[PDB]
Amino acid sequence: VKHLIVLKFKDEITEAQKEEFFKTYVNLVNIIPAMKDVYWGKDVTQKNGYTHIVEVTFESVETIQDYIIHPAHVGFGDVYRSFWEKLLIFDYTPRK
Amino acid sequence: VKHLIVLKFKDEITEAQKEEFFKTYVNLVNIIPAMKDVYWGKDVTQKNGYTHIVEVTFESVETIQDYIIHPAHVGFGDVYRSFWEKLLIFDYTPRK
Ligand SMILES: CCCCCc1cc(O)cc(O)c1C(=O)O
Ligand SMILES: CCCCCc1cc(O)cc(O)c1C(=O)O
Repeated sequence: VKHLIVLKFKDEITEAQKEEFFKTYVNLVNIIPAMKDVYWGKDVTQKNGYTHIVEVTFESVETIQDYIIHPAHVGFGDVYRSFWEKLLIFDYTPRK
Repeated sequence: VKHLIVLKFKDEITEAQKEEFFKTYVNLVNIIPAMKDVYWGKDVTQKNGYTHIVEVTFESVETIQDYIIHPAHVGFGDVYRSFWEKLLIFDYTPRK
């Protein structure tokens, strides 16, 4: 199952801060059992004002809750939630 | 590079139609050289009213244009564009 985050940063957040934000988020994989993998990226096309995408892999929808209530994720939010202006969350199983 | 589509269908579109829509879109990989891979899925969490996600792989941002102007993609849009109510498009390179 993929946990997909689409976000916009507040205008005051700097590039260095954004880098630190994603570095810290990626490193949660090592701390949170339920998180299997993380990739992120910045939209280059600007067709739509979301700018960044994060893809997180889980074994199942069930274990997403394990991540949600994990002190490390709660802690990540407690430190960084002032960074984002808007976000969208999706959970789905990629298929053909 | 990943070409990410987030969409909502119009209310009148049926499940069978949605299945046919994605089946046809997935099969474009065989027709359009620039398209390397496609996955799609339906959001189960409904936390946000986008419902579906499509992930398309390209070799580079440059070749996304090759896809955009390809008669098969233009043709796909010509047949199915009345199906969607809203969509968002992002192009990014997944990284850590
Ligand atoms: C890079 C964004 C990480 C935090 C994203 C987030 C924010 C929030 O306010 C509530 C959530 O359930 C989640 C999530 O499911 O991951
Ligand atoms: C499953 C949605 C396929 C069509 C998505 C689309 C719609 C549109 O109106 C303009 C576009 O440039 C694209 C695209 O880049 O793929």
